[PDB]
Amino acid sequence: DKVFFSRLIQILKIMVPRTFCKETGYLVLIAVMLVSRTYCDVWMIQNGTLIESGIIGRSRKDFKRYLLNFIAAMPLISLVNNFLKYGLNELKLCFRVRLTKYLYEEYLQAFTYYKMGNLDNRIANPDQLLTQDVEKFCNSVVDLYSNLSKPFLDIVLYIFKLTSAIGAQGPASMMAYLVVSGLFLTRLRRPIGKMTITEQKYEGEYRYVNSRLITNSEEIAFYNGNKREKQTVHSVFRKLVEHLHNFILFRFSMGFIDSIIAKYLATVVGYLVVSRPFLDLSHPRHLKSTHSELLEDYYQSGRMLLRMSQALGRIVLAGREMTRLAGFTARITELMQVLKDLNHGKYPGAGEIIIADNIIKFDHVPLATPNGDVLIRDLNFEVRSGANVLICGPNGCGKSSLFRVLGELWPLFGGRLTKPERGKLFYVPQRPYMTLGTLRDQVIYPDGREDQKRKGISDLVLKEYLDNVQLGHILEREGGWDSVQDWMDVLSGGEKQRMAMARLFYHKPQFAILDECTSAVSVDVEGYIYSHCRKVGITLFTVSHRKSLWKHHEYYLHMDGRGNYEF
Amino acid sequence: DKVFFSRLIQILKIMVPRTFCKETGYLVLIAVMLVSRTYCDVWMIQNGTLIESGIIGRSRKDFKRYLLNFIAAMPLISLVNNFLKYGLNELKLCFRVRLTKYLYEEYLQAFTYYKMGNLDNRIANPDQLLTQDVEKFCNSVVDLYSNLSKPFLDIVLYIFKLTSAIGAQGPASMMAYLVVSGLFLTRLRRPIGKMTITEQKYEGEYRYVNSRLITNSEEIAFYNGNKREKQTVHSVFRKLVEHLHNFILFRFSMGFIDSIIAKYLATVVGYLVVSRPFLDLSHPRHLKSTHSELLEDYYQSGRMLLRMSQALGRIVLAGREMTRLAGFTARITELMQVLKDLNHGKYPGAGEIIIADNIIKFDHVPLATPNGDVLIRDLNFEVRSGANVLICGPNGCGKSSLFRVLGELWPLFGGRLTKPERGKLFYVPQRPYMTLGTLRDQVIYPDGREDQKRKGISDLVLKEYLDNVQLGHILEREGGWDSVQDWMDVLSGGEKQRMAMARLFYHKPQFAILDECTSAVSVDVEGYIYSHCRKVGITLFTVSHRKSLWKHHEYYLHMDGRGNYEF
Ligand SMILES: CC(C)CCC[C@@H](C)CCC[C@@H](C)CCC[C@@H](C)CC(=O)SCCNC(=O)CCNC(=O)[C@H](O)C(C)(C)COP(=O)(O)OP(=O)(O)OC[C@H]1O[C@@H](n2cnc3c(N)ncnc32)[C@@H](O)[C@H]1OP(=O)(O)O
Ligand SMILES: CC(C)CCC[C@@H](C)CCC[C@@H](C)CCC[C@@H](C)CC(=O)SCCNC(=O)CCNC(=O)[C@H](O)C(C)(C)COP(=O)(O)OP(=O)(O)OC[C@H]1O[C@@H](n2cnc3c(N)ncnc32)[C@@H](O)[C@H]1OP(=O)(O)O
Repeated sequence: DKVFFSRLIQILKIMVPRTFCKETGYLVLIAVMLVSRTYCDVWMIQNGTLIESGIIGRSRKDFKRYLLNFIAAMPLISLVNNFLKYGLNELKLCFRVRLTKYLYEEYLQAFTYYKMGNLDNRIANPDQLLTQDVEKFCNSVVDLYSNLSKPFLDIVLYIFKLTSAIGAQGPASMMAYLVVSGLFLTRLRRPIGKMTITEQKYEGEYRYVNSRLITNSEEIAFYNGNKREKQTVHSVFRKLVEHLHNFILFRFSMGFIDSIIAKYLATVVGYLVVSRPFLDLSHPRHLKSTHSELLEDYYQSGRMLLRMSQALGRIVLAGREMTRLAGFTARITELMQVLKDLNHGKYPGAGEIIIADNIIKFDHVPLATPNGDVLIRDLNFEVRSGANVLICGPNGCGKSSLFRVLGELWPLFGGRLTKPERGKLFYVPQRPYMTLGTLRDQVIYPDGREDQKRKGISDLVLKEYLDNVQLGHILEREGGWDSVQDWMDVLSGGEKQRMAMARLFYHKPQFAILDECTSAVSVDVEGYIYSHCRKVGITLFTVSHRKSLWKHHEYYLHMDGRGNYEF
Repeated sequence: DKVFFSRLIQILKIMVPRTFCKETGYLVLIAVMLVSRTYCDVWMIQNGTLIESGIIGRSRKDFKRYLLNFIAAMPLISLVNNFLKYGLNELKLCFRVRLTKYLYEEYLQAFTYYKMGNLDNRIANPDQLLTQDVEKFCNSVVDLYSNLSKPFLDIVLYIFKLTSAIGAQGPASMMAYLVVSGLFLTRLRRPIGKMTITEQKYEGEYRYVNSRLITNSEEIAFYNGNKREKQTVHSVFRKLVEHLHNFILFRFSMGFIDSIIAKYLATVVGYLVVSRPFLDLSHPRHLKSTHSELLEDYYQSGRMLLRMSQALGRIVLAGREMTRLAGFTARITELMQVLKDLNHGKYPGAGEIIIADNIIKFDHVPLATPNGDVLIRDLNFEVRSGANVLICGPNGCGKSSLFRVLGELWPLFGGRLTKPERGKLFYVPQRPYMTLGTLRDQVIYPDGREDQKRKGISDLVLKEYLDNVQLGHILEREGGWDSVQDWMDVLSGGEKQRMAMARLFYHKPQFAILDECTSAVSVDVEGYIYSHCRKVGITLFTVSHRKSLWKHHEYYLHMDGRGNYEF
């Protein structure tokens, strides 16, 4: 994985912006507590064998002297190991916040929550990539920082310490054995992941014959069915997935061999290397004039060799985890590339859109879907603020395609388009959109709260806007202007359309779409809404099947879904 | 959980039927290798400290004497340790097979795969209750057998051995400290699972505001959208789920306290109790007149106290796992009771069904849906073998209720019914049912090839049956009478209906239902099928919307869907 490091650097520069920040501060703090954690671990090794030497030296003075050193130093030892884990966890959180604040300026920039989900197919689940995969990526880049550099400082320190303690060949025949036996064991157990997938395949298709029996049992039951679908499930279970007995038999024999040359013969090698200074009376540098320092020197060397040996089991596992980290940075870099692709207008684009006021002419503009299939050839019409348009047709596949192009939600396949910008086009579907929040932020949704007051507005004006739609009892009944509850369930039917009309009245757009929305609204207040929009100047694009709504539309556009149209 | 043991006993008698079987044999073998594993663990404790005493006694004779004992005994130690794991795994598999061969005799008895699915509501997913929860239950009843009795034999053995080695108060002040400090730690860390759910709630609703943004982005993008839905997700993240920082701060302080009184102060207590025979120079029974055998006695007592202390951490965890085992035996006993309930008929039954030949009369019998509704007040008609019946109506909700009652798939809501038993009623839906297996078994499905010969039939006759349906080229195209690949994909169209008609011809039932099946079959083939059925005498209950198919039905039944019928 050569490009994995190159891709990981780009993400790292996002999560470590400058050289003076808390993330840089935590990185130094963890590195300081990684070094000081190894010293505390060695100090326990040296002090621990001095409590034990004083116990069996039968001196109460030596036992008290070295037990009190342990008691005095354990508040500091516990501080080091536990403030290192605090620094790791805080770095995981700081990394996640740094990435999220970068993956959400690109995501929610112009229309990218929409284009990346319902206009391209690069990412199947956008949501799972911005909340779930971001958390696991950050939890693995500092996990690899710790799990790789923690059992590496002591590897260097124990090799440096076991040398000049059991000789240079001491922690080298242990390295040779742990590596040679590790490679041989891994090669020997090759058919473990080979028959793990076979078990998973047999498990996966044992649930299939069960699910196929249930979601299809209607026909199996009329004619008897059982005793034939019973032997189908039985054969998949009794015959197919009972290699577990062959899998269990292999794991027993493999376990019998890997528990000898990696668990008991590894210690036999450990005894041999450590015992060289002791079973050699002509050893000048080390023990030659020692009486009970032989005891402390052995268990210091014996405990160091055990920690040096078991640090490889954690540096090997850390390298294995790097493959998972390589998988995560692939999806993050894929998501980052996709977000940067759509932010420039990529996923088409030949046509030009020029922002104009009260001009919506579609002069020589096709109606191609984002794939490219043109369904309307020669759209050419203009309407002005003051004349309504009724859209007619059997709603096949083109009714909900002119609006998407109109709102710039879909690409323009050539031609010149004039229309107001995003803030003036309004679309009201059959079920209106209710916002997660209070009752006040359902009338003023696309506007915020702080910038709502600067428009010279008041809650009384919000009430009278909401009163014009024949809805004044909900405000008092629900709990007030700041009552927070789910408005998709606590509201059902006409009141949603009434609140949508109230929002439209409050915002006062230039053009509005009423696609099969006014279906549970009284006809008198419907005419009132039409008159209000006409007198204030809210042009409406009415889509309806009711024949009585044909008196407030100066123009009329019809789509057949076959290729032609009349205006 | 008093009844949990009572329920677990009933399941155990299923998986341990008699006192002479493999499960009894494995249970004794595991118990034998559980006792002999503790002896091998103690023998390593005693032998291990004799290699170390020989090393630092600087005698090569003692090092070789006790290293060769370790080398000679390590094939047997590994054999004992890995034959226990083999016995556990084999018991897990033998338990799963014993339960499955009991949960599938009750499941596939008469219509219970069908009744439990869409006639009861006790189990929502019966599929993941006979393959997935059965495996995890058996994997936990013997995991509890090992994980509870393994760190209990050594608990008794180490207490018996540490006593008379460091005195009776030795492994009692350690029991007192571990139990008392364990309770204090658990009580102190009460607000860990209390704020774990708060994090999960905040995590779960951070994914909600993301998913609600995606599955609803169509209307959001038509407004300006962002800067209002951007601050909704931001507030759920930046404000709400940063209790992690308060969760991280608590875990640092809580960890700082539990790493002192349970990790470093536990050893300080361990030093104090073990050291009593040594610093007491007047200890008469123990090492009063000994050489430096205090070395071997200390580390034998020191290693035993560490294994005795750490055997409690596994007996505590074993008890915690019992709660999960209590959950599993609830679903297994719930499934077992539902299986036994339906085998007699429960979920109704007022009417009586008496088997007969060629008569399907419905004198004074309603067609009630097995819920609290009735769609036909009283059906009353009879047909004779040889007279086809056409069923009319726009198949709303009553057409697919006469057939279910006819096949005994639904209960009889009073009245007297005469009809042939399960093997003679036939129902062919719009898409026929194809069976996992060869091409031969798609013609003879509810029969087996083993019982296919007892009818005096041959593959030539099967081909002849396949010839009458105007479909004979598929046999030699797919690979013969043994082509295995699934037939819901290779066949797409009228071939499935042709094979269903071939199966109908082969089985020669008394009555058959042709509910909207013949929709991709040429009219000549329809006439041939009807003529062949009339000649042989297979009465047909035809459901069709074609007016031309009205000349070969002596009778005619009409379900208007209002509550009455026309026969
Ligand atoms: C500073 C400079 C001067 C020099 C700097 C140079 C440095 C940086 C070099 C850096 C090298 C690294 C970076 C290179 C890595 C490349 C490699 C990763 C790639 C592969 O392709 S490689 C694939 C498999 N590679 C394995 O590496 C798995 C095996 N990894 C294991 O870690 C063990 O195999 C296991 C833990 C499973 C062993 O089993 P454990 O029992 O679990 O550990 P152990 O058996 O090895 O112990 C050892 C022994 O110490 C002795 N000992 C203990 N206590 C004693 C006592 N009281 N008295 C006397 N002796 C004692 C024994 O008695 C015995 O102790 P026990 O542990 O058995 O009790
Ligand atoms: C046979 C008859 C005569 C009598 C039969 C009677 C029997 C059956 C009675 C049966 C009792 C049972 C059934 C009742 C259970 C009821 C209970 C479950 C209900 C609760 O409501 S209870 C809720 C929490 N209950 C805990 O129980 C958690 C804490 N459970 C732990 O298990 C550990 O706490 C942990 C694993 C965290 C170990 O803690 P750790 O600190 O991580 O290890 P450790 O330190 O404790 O080991 C101990 C020390 O031995 C000394 N020792 C070691 N090496 C030495 C050396 N070389 N020299 C000298 N001394 C040494 C130390 O120095 C040191 O070990 P080292 O740290 O030195 O290595």
